[PDB]
Amino acid sequence: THALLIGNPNCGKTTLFNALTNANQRVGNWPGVTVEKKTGEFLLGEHLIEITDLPGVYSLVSQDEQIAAQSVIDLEYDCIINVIDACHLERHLYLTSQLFELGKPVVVALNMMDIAEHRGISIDTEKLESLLGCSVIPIQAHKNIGIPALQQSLLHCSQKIKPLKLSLSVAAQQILNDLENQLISKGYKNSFAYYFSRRLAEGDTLAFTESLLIKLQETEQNLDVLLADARYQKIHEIVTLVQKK
Repeated sequence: THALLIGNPNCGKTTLFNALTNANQRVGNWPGVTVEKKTGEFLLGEHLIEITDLPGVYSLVSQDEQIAAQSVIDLEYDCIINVIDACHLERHLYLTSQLFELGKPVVVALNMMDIAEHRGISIDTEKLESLLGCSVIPIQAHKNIGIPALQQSLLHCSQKIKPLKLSLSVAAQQILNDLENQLISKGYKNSFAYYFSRRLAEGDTLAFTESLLIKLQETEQNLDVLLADARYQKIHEIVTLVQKK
């Protein structure tokens, strides 16, 4: 069973990678580019788990930032391990909310709990999980704390997640729902149409994609700005419920 590992840069993503895969890991190039790909695997009982590390990115919309953007559509994977840094929850969940729009299983690895605590940051894990609708597994990858539970949660990471409920203008919701339907008629599968619409809305470039993009500009609405805000408000609201100081 195949797990992509995703997060923002500098979140201990590599350390978690090392913690999970140990010496059973290797480096090559991503296909036809210079960026190095790291892959590895671990046994979890009789179960094999393969893991592909993605280069960190704030947002799915810069050669590295590009690889991650296309791998979550290009690759065949069964679930995502979204690594979050507890100390920068609000930023790090921007990516998370975007990932939930893939309709693929996600488990959150809530890393740096020790640094979080040292900085007087307290996170209600049960509440974050209740809000986000996926396992949220507190860890300290650098110290191997939490790894076994995150491993355990991998075996039961087969349910897909709901996009977060975002509040957009009626004008704006209208445009995203036209865009989604245009895509379905085109022949796209539902999961992908929902996801690909949001990316377009944000102004993602990655012949048919360039026609739609000018069409979104001609509505003179700045969808990108609007969608970023609605994503931000829901996320700010989740942070204010779960995190103090």
